[PDB]
Amino acid sequence: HMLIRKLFKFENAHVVRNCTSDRCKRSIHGHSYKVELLLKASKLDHGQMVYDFGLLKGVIKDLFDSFDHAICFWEKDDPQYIDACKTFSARWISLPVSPSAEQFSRIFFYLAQQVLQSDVEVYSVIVHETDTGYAQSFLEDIQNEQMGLLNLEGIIFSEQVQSEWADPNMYENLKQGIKFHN
Amino acid sequence: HMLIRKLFKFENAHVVRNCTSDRCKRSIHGHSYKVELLLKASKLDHGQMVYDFGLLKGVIKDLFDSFDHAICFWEKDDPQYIDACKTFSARWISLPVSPSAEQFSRIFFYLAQQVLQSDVEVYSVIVHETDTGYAQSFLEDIQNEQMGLLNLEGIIFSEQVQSEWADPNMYENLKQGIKFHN
Amino acid sequence: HMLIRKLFKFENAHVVRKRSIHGHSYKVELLLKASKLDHGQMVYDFGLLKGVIKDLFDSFDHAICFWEKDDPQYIDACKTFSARWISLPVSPSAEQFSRIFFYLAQQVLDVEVYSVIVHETDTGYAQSFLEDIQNEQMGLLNLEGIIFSEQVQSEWADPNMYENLKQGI
Amino acid sequence: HMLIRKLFKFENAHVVRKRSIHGHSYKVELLLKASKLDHGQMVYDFGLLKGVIKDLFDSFDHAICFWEKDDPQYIDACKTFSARWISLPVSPSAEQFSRIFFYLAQQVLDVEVYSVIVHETDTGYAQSFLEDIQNEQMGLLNLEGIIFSEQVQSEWADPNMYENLKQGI
Amino acid sequence: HMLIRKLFKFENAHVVRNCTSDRCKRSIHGHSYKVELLLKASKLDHGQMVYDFGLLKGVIKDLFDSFDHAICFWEKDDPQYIDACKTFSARWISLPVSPSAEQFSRIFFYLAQQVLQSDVEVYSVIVHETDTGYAQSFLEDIQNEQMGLLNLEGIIFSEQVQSEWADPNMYENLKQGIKFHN
Amino acid sequence: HMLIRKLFKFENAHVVRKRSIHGHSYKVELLLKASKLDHGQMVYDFGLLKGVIKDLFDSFDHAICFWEKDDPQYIDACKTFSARWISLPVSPSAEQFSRIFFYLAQQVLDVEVYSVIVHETDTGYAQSFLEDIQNEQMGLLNLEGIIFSEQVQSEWADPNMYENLKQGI
Amino acid sequence: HMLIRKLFKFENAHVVRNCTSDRCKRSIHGHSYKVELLLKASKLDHGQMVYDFGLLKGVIKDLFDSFDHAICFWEKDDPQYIDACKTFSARWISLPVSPSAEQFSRIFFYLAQQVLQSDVEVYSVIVHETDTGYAQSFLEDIQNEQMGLLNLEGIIFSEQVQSEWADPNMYENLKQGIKFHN
Amino acid sequence: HMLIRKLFKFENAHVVRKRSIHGHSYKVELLLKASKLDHGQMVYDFGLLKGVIKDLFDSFDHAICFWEKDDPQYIDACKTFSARWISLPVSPSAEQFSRIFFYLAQQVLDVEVYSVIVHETDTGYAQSFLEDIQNEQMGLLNLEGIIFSEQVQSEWADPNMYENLKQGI
Ligand SMILES: [Zn+2]
Ligand SMILES: [Zn+2]
Ligand SMILES: [Zn+2]
Ligand SMILES: [Zn+2]
Ligand SMILES: [Zn+2]
Ligand SMILES: [Zn+2]
Ligand SMILES: [Zn+2]
Ligand SMILES: [Zn+2]
Ligand SMILES: [Zn+2]
Ligand SMILES: [Zn+2]
Ligand SMILES: [Zn+2]
Ligand SMILES: [Zn+2]
Ligand SMILES: [Zn+2]
Ligand SMILES: [Zn+2]
Ligand SMILES: [Zn+2]
Ligand SMILES: [Zn+2]
Repeated sequence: HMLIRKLFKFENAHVVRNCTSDRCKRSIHGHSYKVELLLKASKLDHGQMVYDFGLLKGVIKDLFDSFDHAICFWEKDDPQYIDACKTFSARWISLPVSPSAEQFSRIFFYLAQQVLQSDVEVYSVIVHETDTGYAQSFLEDIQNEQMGLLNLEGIIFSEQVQSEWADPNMYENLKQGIKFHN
Repeated sequence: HMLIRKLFKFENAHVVRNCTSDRCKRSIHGHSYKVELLLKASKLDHGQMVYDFGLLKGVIKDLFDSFDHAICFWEKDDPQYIDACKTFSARWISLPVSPSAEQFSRIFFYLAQQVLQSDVEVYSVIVHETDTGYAQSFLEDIQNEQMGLLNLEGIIFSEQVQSEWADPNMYENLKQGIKFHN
Repeated sequence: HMLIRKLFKFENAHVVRKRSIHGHSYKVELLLKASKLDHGQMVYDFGLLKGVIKDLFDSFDHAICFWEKDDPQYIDACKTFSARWISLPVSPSAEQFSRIFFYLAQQVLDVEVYSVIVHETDTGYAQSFLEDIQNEQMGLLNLEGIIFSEQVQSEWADPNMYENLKQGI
Repeated sequence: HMLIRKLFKFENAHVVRKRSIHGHSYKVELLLKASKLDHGQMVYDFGLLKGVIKDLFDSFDHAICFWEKDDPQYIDACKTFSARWISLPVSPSAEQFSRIFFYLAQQVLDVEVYSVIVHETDTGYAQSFLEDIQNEQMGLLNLEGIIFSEQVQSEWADPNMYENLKQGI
Repeated sequence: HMLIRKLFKFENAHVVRNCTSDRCKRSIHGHSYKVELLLKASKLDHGQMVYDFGLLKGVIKDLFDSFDHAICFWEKDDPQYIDACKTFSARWISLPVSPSAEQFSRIFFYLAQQVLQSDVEVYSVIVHETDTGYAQSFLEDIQNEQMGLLNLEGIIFSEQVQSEWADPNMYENLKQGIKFHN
Repeated sequence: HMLIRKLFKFENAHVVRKRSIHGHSYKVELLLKASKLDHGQMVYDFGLLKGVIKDLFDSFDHAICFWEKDDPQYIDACKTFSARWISLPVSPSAEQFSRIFFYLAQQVLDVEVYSVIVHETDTGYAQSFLEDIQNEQMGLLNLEGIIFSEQVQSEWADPNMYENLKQGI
Repeated sequence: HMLIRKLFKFENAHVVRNCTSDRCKRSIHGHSYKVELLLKASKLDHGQMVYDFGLLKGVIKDLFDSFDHAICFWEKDDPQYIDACKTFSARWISLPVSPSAEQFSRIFFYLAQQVLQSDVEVYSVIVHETDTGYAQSFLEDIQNEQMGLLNLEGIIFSEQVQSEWADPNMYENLKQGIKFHN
Repeated sequence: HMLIRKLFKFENAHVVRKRSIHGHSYKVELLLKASKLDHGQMVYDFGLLKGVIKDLFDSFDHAICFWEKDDPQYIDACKTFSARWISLPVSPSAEQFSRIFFYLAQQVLDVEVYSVIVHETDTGYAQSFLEDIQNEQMGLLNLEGIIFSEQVQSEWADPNMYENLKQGI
């Protein structure tokens, strides 16, 4: 259709857990991330325009900034680690997948894809991970269950992450059918 | 065919009007824009060559520089706003669409497409909007009526915008059939 | 003798009395000198002190700017235009932005403001030092002659934080 | 009066007491002055002396950093979190990174350390000089108050090389 | 096949002649040019490897550097201009097309295409013209007679341009069948 | 002690007596010092004063440049070549461009010209200061020894504005 | 599938041998190289995730860093040269092809392709050679016998190159079937 | 007080006594000061004086470099390796490249060499000044202790031009 790119950035720490392999150690990854959101629009109606100081980018930015100065962990990580995570940072995000630049590109696609119910369609997300590389998601990657199924209830944002939202009920509104931009 | 890119830039303020949604506020957007004009040429005859200090780029640059240190508003905006716009800036442009980076890429495509009647064909326009992203138009986007139909009489340039043209009758010449480069 | 640079951007419209209207992307370098590194004057993102400084600096972003001493019936047309406006005690330019941003950051703050660089699109920059702030020939800066709008003040973390700053608190 | 710049990167998490957690890409410029260019003080990649300096500097990479004087039960949560940790004698920031990296490089080394620039993502930098290292107001730096973890020390070419440095050898 | 890009640069002045249109003026264009040579190789034999301090890139560089600190004019320009060109610069190149960034990309393609007789194939040339844009040639553009047919005898290099060649008979060797890299 | 940089580009051909012909993209940094910021000396795009400066600077763009003291029968061949020419009182180079652009901007203008940097393609730059303008060893600069062509003068906003500048007005 | 790029760099010297052509001289090439590894992943399981301070990138980095501050020569070079190579640098690599940016892109593809036996697939390698250009390998280039067949036993790493590996038996493990990440 | 920068690149291998072998892309900034701008000392591309300087600087490109005082039987292996070699009177590094390139450019040349910056890949740079050239502690530089090879000397515009420089001519 018509290609739109929108640029976001965030600063993050996240956990990669290990194998039971004897050489595989657990690691944490604080990096700078850059995010290209790639949209295709068949229609530039006002309700799905994306621009600063408007509502719809306001929600996408608020979800995307949730990962900024937050830590991300897997749901199925060991609960001693997860409890040390929540002590570590009051900004924490619980993910249904192990956090990576790879899965961030799937997660940010899905979050933007869910927000765009309010034509305008998420085409792709590229997440650049510092100077070491990028991951690019497409639509097939989102519905890939071998990659790990993404539902809105599988991403759990912290209270303090919700504390900085413009609307505190933003994410719960999209868990229901509640249509965003009248 | 053969790909030509030509680079333009302009500095602009424009209006995005709001919904009747209770949270949707009106916003103004002063930014730096960069413009990639993408041409395909089957023939490098002199009359549709594009180069500095020649006539045909002279007209495309003059139309493109119309948006520089100008304000852009929608035709169907509220007339108190539109009259405040014309008081605000003697460089003003009235648009048949709400101004955005998205619609600039359609508008600049169409303006360049209309100028190239004087082979050489506008392929695409990319408008980069400061560091926050870009919109890319193709030919399907121009004739999309859901995006908003573009005619030459729907873009109204200010007197003071016309004041800086190399030819004051440039735009009126293209409203008629008047063929540009003999 | 610690040099700290902190980096800001904003996207602004403003006026100069042809009278001319200026929509540009801006970049700010805020240059600080430090000799304590005590926590109350620390500049870092998700704490408090840079939160004041970034709120005052992002106040200029998607707002228009005008002179006080511009003609009144264009000042209404400035603030009919959108509810993000800042009234300025000098005529807004990138030269005057570098003085104003220096003055705002200095009033917030042993961290002192050494210099402010404001880049205006690709056409260059202005760099204020402290001596530029102390000219009445460049236009004297006090706090109350900068007036932010009601909806500029809406976006701030504390909406009262400018009105605090003009008092002791 | 030879200026040498050597360039380093690292990817770090750290803490500041809202208390806030900071994951950033960092860049280091290490600025040296030289007047001998004798081989034992030479800084070059696959030899020895920059091998000490890069090992100490890459120690900060995919590790977390915390204060000594942070609360103990969050310090356990800092080092439950991963086995790459560094205990620091000041509260970690990019300002304090520029002092610490200066101090580590100076202790390694006629090459002396002139300045260290540490860039924190795209939000700017801090630049230490020697006078910044000699403030107790900024937090006094000795070698033993920096504690690297057991697995930070694992990655080094000699794992003993810090414990050598605190002695004469 | 396998994509190879090789980067060249040159500094040039050239003539664009005008119409008999009353507003169309003659112009000269001194610019910095950057050149991407795009090769596809099915075979990395030694004789058509391209690398510094080898023979085959040596010839391609020598032809490409012919345009550096040279002036380019059209063959069919007015002979008073052409004679003023040869007085102006002892480095001059006579071209069978009007010189432009557009035609440079065709000319450099053709020159590299002719040199690669000595598998390895010119895919494309991109000529970037200062900060104002680029032209990209493909193989269809070379054999386009509407763009202007390119033969080796239609490009005439100056004596002083030939003076800087590693081999003075390089270009005459390729006018014959003389195979380059034994 | 306000530093202002304004940025310009131009695309030029010129001559040096092998005699050699030079077609390059150029970038100009114009460095100004300011202590008034009064409106008549203000440098900004769509007003007036930078309109003089950019017209004189864009005069060099898609024009050829030659020495006065070049041989006459190549000077005709210089201005047979195109009607955009500038006669120069020194032999044109990027070194002499930085002096000439300094001199033109100084004659236009409390803003004074501090320095001019002219970058010649990717091969480097020349940076004039005021002391470079005051050498007869570098070639003395007066206004009338720079001669713009008839069609260089055609493109200007006022075509008379150079001939104004040589007088008081 | 899903595109992953991972960035590597190395600093290298290598030999290009000559023809029996009278003008073809032997040359050595010390350069800075930048390496884009392009992966396609159908599955982000832990065992073929690529990330710093994990095992699988650890091996790919260790093989890639083998070329850093090493010299590369052809197996079929003259043995006086090869023996002068091994005297010259205790970090040396013997290659079954003549070393170039072109063949590095094939070699690095193949090495990464062999390491990914432990879904995740090497798509492409781009090797940028200083500021002068790049070579891009795809899968067809690897199995091209006209380009020169790549087997693990044809790349011989020096003892001192092996000395810096995290595992000294890494390369021998992949010569056997020994599966890497349990 | 004219600053001129001219920019050069070269792609080099060299040795340091693990003994380590170094293949890097290099960038050179040559910084000059000027007060005459007379034509015989002019630095510009397709004339003569930069032709000497670029030939001497491109001599380092796709050549190996070694110490004089390296062991002989590795010096044969250095110049068995290719016929582009340069014998150096100091051990080659980017620090010593900045001194050598300074010394070569100074000997060629009122233009004097102010400084030379040599950047070694992405790991940083060394910047020589004149005082660095006048240390015997850094290794004294004379012209004859730099020996270019027979085929390095082959590529030059005059192959004799170094052997001219060591004499008066
Ligand atoms: Zn594992
Ligand atoms: Zn990581
Ligand atoms: Zn709305
Ligand atoms: Zn905006
Ligand atoms: Zn005025
Ligand atoms: Zn403006
Ligand atoms: Zn606090
Ligand atoms: Zn932070
Ligand atoms: Zn014409
Ligand atoms: Zn041009
Ligand atoms: Zn001469
Ligand atoms: Zn030149
Ligand atoms: Zn050969
Ligand atoms: Zn090479
Ligand atoms: Zn040693
Ligand atoms: Zn090295």
